[PDB]
Amino acid sequence: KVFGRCELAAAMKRHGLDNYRGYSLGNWVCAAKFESNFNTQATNRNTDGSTDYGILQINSRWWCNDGRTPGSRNLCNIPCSALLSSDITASVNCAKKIVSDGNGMNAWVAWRNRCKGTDVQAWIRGCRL
Ligand SMILES: [Cl-]
Ligand SMILES: [Cl-]
Ligand SMILES: [Cl-]
Ligand SMILES: [Cl-]
Ligand code: NA
Ligand SMILES: [Ru+3]
Ligand SMILES: [Ru+3]
Repeated sequence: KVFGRCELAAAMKRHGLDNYRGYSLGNWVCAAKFESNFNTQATNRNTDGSTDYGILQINSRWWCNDGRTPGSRNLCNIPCSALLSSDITASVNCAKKIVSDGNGMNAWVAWRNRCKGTDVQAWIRGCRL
């Protein structure tokens, strides 16, 4: 599923991401924009052989099981394919664990490079939230 911007903002809010760990909703929408272009089916291979999955590009090295990332963990206790669903529940629940890990949203390199320190409220501007 390719979400609309405001559609994704509303889903993320309903699932408790608004201000989770202090990160306003615009931060999460901005991260999703640059990680996946709002496409739940996005997958991308990393140089280390792991793969990133879903609207927040969650990495099989630590967070989900894809059966093909040697020596990895599955700290969200989910198959990576569950992160590709039209229903964002699994991605949100796993993102909550990731952002609590110590480095906040810096875990998402694209958030640090493209969202951090910008006017992230623009990503929810106009949305009926
Ligand atoms: Cl915001
Ligand atoms: Cl594996
Ligand atoms: Cl699995
Ligand atoms: Cl933080
Ligand atoms: Na894994
Ligand atoms: Ru839902
Ligand atoms: Ru850690």
